[PDB]
Amino acid sequence: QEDVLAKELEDVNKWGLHVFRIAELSGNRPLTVIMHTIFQERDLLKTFKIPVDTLITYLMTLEDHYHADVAYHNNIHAADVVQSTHVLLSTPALEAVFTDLEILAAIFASAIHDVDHPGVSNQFLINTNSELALMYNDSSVLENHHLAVGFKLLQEENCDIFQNLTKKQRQSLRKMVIDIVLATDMSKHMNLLADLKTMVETKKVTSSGVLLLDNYSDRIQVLQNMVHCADLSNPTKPLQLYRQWTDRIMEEFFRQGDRERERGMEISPMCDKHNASVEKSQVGFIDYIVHPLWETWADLVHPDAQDILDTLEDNREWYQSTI
Amino acid sequence: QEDVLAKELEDVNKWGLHVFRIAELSGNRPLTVIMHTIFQERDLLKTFKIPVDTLITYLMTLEDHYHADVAYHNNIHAADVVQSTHVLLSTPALVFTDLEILAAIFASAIHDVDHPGVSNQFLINTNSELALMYNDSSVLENHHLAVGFKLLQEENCDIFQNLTKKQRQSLRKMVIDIVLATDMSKHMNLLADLKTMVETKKVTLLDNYSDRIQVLQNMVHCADLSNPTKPLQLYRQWTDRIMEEFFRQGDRERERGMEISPMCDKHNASVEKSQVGFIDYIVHPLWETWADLVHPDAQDILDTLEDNREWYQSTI
Ligand SMILES: CC(C)=CCc1c(O)ccc(-c2coc3cc(O)cc(O)c3c2=O)c1O
Ligand SMILES: CC(C)=CCc1c(O)ccc(-c2coc3cc(O)cc(O)c3c2=O)c1O
Ligand SMILES: [Mg+2]
Ligand SMILES: [Mg+2]
Ligand SMILES: [Zn+2]
Ligand SMILES: [Zn+2]
Repeated sequence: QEDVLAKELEDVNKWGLHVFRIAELSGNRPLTVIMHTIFQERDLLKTFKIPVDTLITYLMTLEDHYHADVAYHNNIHAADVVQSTHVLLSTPALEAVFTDLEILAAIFASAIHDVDHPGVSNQFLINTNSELALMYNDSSVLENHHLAVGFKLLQEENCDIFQNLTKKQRQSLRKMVIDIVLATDMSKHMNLLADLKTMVETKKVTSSGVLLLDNYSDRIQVLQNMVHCADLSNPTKPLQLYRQWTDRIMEEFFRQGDRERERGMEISPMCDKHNASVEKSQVGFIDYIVHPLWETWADLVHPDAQDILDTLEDNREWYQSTI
Repeated sequence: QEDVLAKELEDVNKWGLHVFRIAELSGNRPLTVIMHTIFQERDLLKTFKIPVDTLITYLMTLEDHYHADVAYHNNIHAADVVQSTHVLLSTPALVFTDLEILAAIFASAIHDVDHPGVSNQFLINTNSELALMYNDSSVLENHHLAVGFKLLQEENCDIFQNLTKKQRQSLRKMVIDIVLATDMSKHMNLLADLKTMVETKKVTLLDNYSDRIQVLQNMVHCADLSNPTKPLQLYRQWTDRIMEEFFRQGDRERERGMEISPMCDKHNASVEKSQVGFIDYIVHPLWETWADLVHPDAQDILDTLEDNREWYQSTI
């Protein structure tokens, strides 16, 4: 079983990794084994003098703080977003663009970006007067919480994977991670996409053909959109993965809708199991959210993402054909 | 003693209220007695159907969560910002609904609650629990909001129990928008927007919520930075208090080997030069813009600010 797991982890650089199989083969430790594999692939333990036992202890603790009883926003989603960000970071149009610290920030942000997610939306937490929404003044409630947990767990015994970074490196990494995870708030999607469109329309490339990013605002904006694309990448994956992600998010959404209905609240979009069209919802999700984002990402890195975009468009056509 | 306190509160509508005397005469309850007076002066208990006992219970609880061992950011500052906002809201030239007035006054009352007497940058650079919770972003102001709202859930403390569901949602949003705007790192952006509004000012007039909340943000920020515009005897007491708080923070930064924050190094301080710099660079640019917005209602306030700057300069 460990032999089979190792073989599957050889696909870590590939879009369409069998992430559900890795979750089973690893004993429900996909985030740990995929993060460890990616850290070895990018030589990050050596570069940042991360002790391997510290990395594993932190990863196992972080993975524990994802909820195993939440169908979608769990450790498998986290591992998937990590691995997708890892592939997006390797795209030819970004070669040598980001520093090792920025690469570390983007992967770490992906790993923590949904930790301790309760399986209900920001708006649900706000409208139910939740302790989380009270703590965070109704503002990026979940995302502030994911950050606070992800950073707090570094203080647990033998968990500070950043123990050998300089103070300035720790300070910079912390700021970048915060900027990245806060941008995964779905209420920010339209503004993030608008700014990404502006960057594509005005983009510049070096003599070597890679994206020219010469200030923090532009660099962090690319990393924000990269992780947001990774978070919204399920419809760009091979259909058998996409359908499993859709089954999971619909379970989570329907359970939220059941709580909304019981409370006499308006039921959130896609959360009403008695008035649901999952197929129509997917076509609309792709048409209005996912394809506008991924088409713009594909333009930024053209032609690197053409196959991802082709898969997204095929999946849209497939779902449309079931209507 | 309880008879002198009543006469002091008769000037609740005046710039330069004797808030330190009121703090003393009320047994260190200036926030509770001044908020009550202002709510009674504005028949807010009747307009929003607030039980008097519920108001007093909340107010005492809120006042209790200001720290008595913090020389500046305590319940006297809270009472003073409340009362200053109350006066600025009565500016003839101002147009806000009664829910907007309520949000501005409530926001003023809670805007520094549970302040530990150190700055956001201090909390960030020391890896505090507060900065860990709030991801280094408006750390104090997010905390003040969360405490102020949480206290409404204590027994007999929900002063908004008789607002409609929509009113509570609207009030909550405005209070958050206002208190977050009191973060001093946002001063330049806030002032830039106040200037833009002044250049486009229409009067008989703020038609969109964006403009109105910006005025309320700048109004409470003005009230928060109103000490140098008060009568000199008041301003000097506020200066003595914040210098004590700053110097205690700078002692902690020195001991930790951190860079000492501006005005916090007691061994290289010039309180007087700091006051002229504070007025020239922060307070007077802000108040000159506010006075342009409300022309000419703020003339006496700006006059006092300019007199106080002249006096501090003469002490150098
Ligand atoms: C308001 C609105 C229309 C949507 C905003 C919104 C959220 O706030 C949160 C999560 C999603 C989402 C995420 O991952 C999916 C994966 C699938 O495989 C299928 C899916 O449908 C989805 C989703 O919907 C979402 O779309
Ligand atoms: C420079 C800047 C943009 C912000 C720095 C900054 C803070 O962060 C926080 C509080 C103050 C401040 C407040 O109330 C005062 C009252 C006085 O009577 C005398 C005073 O000196 C001050 C102050 O200094 C401040 O200036
Ligand atoms: Mg999320
Ligand atoms: Mg404050
Ligand atoms: Zn996510
Ligand atoms: Zn204040």
